[PDB]
Amino acid sequence: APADKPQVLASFTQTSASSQNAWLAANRNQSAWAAYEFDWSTDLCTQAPDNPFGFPFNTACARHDFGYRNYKAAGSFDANKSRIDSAFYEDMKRVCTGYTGEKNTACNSTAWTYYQAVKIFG
Repeated sequence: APADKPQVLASFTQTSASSQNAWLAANRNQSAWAAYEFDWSTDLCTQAPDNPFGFPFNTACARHDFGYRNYKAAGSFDANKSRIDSAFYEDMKRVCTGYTGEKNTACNSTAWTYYQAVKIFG
Protein backbone atom coordinates (compact mmCIF):
# COMPACT_ATOMS: atom_id res chain seq x y z
CA ALA A 1 0.00 0.00 0.00
CA PRO A 2 1.11 3.61 -0.31
CA ALA A 3 3.62 4.95 2.24
CA ASP A 4 1.12 7.38 3.79
CA LYS A 5 -1.55 4.77 4.58
CA PRO A 6 -1.04 5.03 8.37
CA GLN A 7 -1.51 8.82 8.19
CA VAL A 8 -4.57 8.50 5.94
CA LEU A 9 -6.10 5.99 8.37
CA ALA A 10 -5.45 8.38 11.29
CA SER A 11 -7.03 11.25 9.32
CA PHE A 12 -10.23 9.22 8.76
CA THR A 13 -10.53 8.32 12.44
CA GLN A 14 -10.40 11.58 14.44
CA THR A 15 -13.35 12.91 16.50
CA SER A 16 -13.58 16.13 14.46
CA ALA A 17 -16.31 16.94 11.98
CA SER A 18 -13.61 17.41 9.31
CA SER A 19 -12.35 13.81 9.83
CA GLN A 20 -15.89 12.48 9.52
CA ASN A 21 -16.48 14.60 6.38
CA ALA A 22 -13.27 13.35 4.81
CA TRP A 23 -14.28 9.77 5.57
CA LEU A 24 -17.80 10.23 4.23
CA ALA A 25 -16.43 11.45 0.90
CA ALA A 26 -14.06 8.45 0.73
CA ASN A 27 -16.90 6.10 1.63
CA ARG A 28 -18.87 7.42 -1.37
CA ASN A 29 -15.77 7.03 -3.56
CA GLN A 30 -14.20 3.83 -2.18
CA SER A 31 -12.76 2.87 -5.58
CA ALA A 32 -10.70 6.09 -5.60
CA TRP A 33 -8.97 4.67 -2.50
CA ALA A 34 -8.34 1.20 -3.95
CA ALA A 35 -4.55 1.68 -3.71
CA TYR A 36 -4.86 1.63 0.10
CA GLU A 37 -6.67 -1.71 0.32
CA PHE A 38 -8.77 -0.60 3.28
CA ASP A 39 -11.35 -2.98 4.76
CA TRP A 40 -14.64 -1.25 3.78
CA SER A 41 -16.88 -3.92 5.29
CA THR A 42 -19.51 -2.90 7.86
CA ASP A 43 -22.56 -4.34 9.65
CA LEU A 44 -23.83 -0.76 10.10
CA CYS A 45 -25.66 -0.73 13.47
CA THR A 46 -26.96 -4.32 13.36
CA GLN A 47 -24.73 -5.37 16.26
CA ALA A 48 -25.58 -2.30 18.34
CA PRO A 49 -28.21 -1.95 21.14
CA ASP A 50 -31.85 -1.08 20.48
CA ASN A 51 -32.72 2.26 18.83
CA PRO A 52 -36.44 2.69 19.73
CA PHE A 53 -36.80 6.14 18.21
CA GLY A 54 -34.96 5.27 15.01
CA PHE A 55 -32.24 7.91 14.95
CA PRO A 56 -30.10 7.62 11.77
CA PHE A 57 -26.85 6.31 13.30
CA ASN A 58 -25.87 3.95 10.45
CA THR A 59 -23.05 6.16 9.11
CA ALA A 60 -21.73 6.65 12.65
CA CYS A 61 -21.64 2.87 13.01
CA ALA A 62 -20.02 2.43 9.57
CA ARG A 63 -17.10 4.75 10.39
CA HIS A 64 -16.66 2.97 13.74
CA ASP A 65 -16.49 -0.41 11.93
CA PHE A 66 -13.94 1.09 9.57
CA GLY A 67 -11.80 2.25 12.48
CA TYR A 68 -11.96 -1.08 14.32
CA ARG A 69 -11.39 -3.33 11.31
CA ASN A 70 -8.52 -1.37 9.82
CA TYR A 71 -6.64 -0.80 13.07
CA LYS A 72 -7.02 -4.48 13.87
CA ALA A 73 -5.63 -5.22 10.39
CA ALA A 74 -2.66 -2.97 11.16
CA GLY A 75 -2.09 -4.77 14.46
CA SER A 76 -2.43 -1.58 16.52
CA PHE A 77 -6.00 -1.82 17.81
CA ASP A 78 -5.55 -1.48 21.61
CA ALA A 79 -3.89 1.95 21.44
CA ASN A 80 -6.49 3.41 19.06
CA LYS A 81 -9.68 1.86 20.45
CA SER A 82 -10.43 4.79 22.76
CA ARG A 83 -10.31 7.44 20.04
CA ILE A 84 -12.38 5.32 17.64
CA ASP A 85 -15.03 4.82 20.33
CA SER A 86 -14.97 8.55 21.08
CA ALA A 87 -15.26 9.48 17.39
CA PHE A 88 -18.29 7.15 17.19
CA TYR A 89 -19.90 9.04 20.12
CA GLU A 90 -19.15 12.42 18.48
CA ASP A 91 -20.62 11.28 15.14
CA MET A 92 -23.81 10.24 16.90
CA LYS A 93 -24.00 13.51 18.86
CA ARG A 94 -23.73 15.45 15.58
CA VAL A 95 -26.92 13.64 14.49
CA CYS A 96 -28.63 14.64 17.74
CA THR A 97 -28.01 18.40 17.32
CA GLY A 98 -30.66 18.31 14.61
CA TYR A 99 -33.32 17.70 17.28
CA THR A 100 -34.68 19.87 20.11
CA GLY A 101 -36.43 19.26 23.39
CA GLU A 102 -37.24 15.70 24.42
CA LYS A 103 -35.99 14.28 21.13
CA ASN A 104 -32.62 15.89 21.58
CA THR A 105 -32.36 14.34 25.06
CA ALA A 106 -33.59 10.93 23.82
CA CYS A 107 -31.12 11.08 20.93
CA ASN A 108 -28.19 11.88 23.23
CA SER A 109 -29.30 9.11 25.61
CA THR A 110 -29.29 6.54 22.77
CA ALA A 111 -25.90 7.82 21.55
CA TRP A 112 -24.57 7.35 25.09
CA THR A 113 -25.97 3.81 25.30
CA TYR A 114 -24.37 2.88 21.98
CA TYR A 115 -21.06 4.35 23.12
CA GLN A 116 -21.18 2.55 26.48
CA ALA A 117 -21.91 -0.78 24.77
CA VAL A 118 -18.56 -0.60 22.93
CA LYS A 119 -16.67 1.07 25.81
CA ILE A 120 -17.43 -2.01 27.93
CA PHE A 121 -14.90 -3.99 25.88
CA GLY A 122 -12.01 -1.80 26.96
